[PDB]
Amino acid sequence: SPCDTNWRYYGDSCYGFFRHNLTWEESKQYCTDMNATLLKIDNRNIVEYIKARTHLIRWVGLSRQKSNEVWKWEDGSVISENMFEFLEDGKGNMNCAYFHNGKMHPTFCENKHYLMCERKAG
Repeated sequence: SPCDTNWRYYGDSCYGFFRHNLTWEESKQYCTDMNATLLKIDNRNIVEYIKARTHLIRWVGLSRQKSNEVWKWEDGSVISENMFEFLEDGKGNMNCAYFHNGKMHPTFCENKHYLMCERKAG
């Protein structure tokens, strides 16, 4: 495969799963330290791939800059309309999302969870 050891190739991306129990911001930093980014999930096929590759709660790259604002990926794009089916209930001041077993869940950014990162395949 085109991805380094501890990374997995799917579509056009390399995905890494890291059992570091960190806040969302700490997880962002962890990915940055590996020249990577928190995951973007932009279709059902990637939802299915990720849940087939991990069954622990892990942060993804979906967040809002402030309470009650729109949900965006790290690349600054708002979550696609098709992807709302995969975003579960939350409160207005839950501003970061994790992924677990096929669903994204809003929660408090200061909570600790494992993470995953993404790099473009080359």
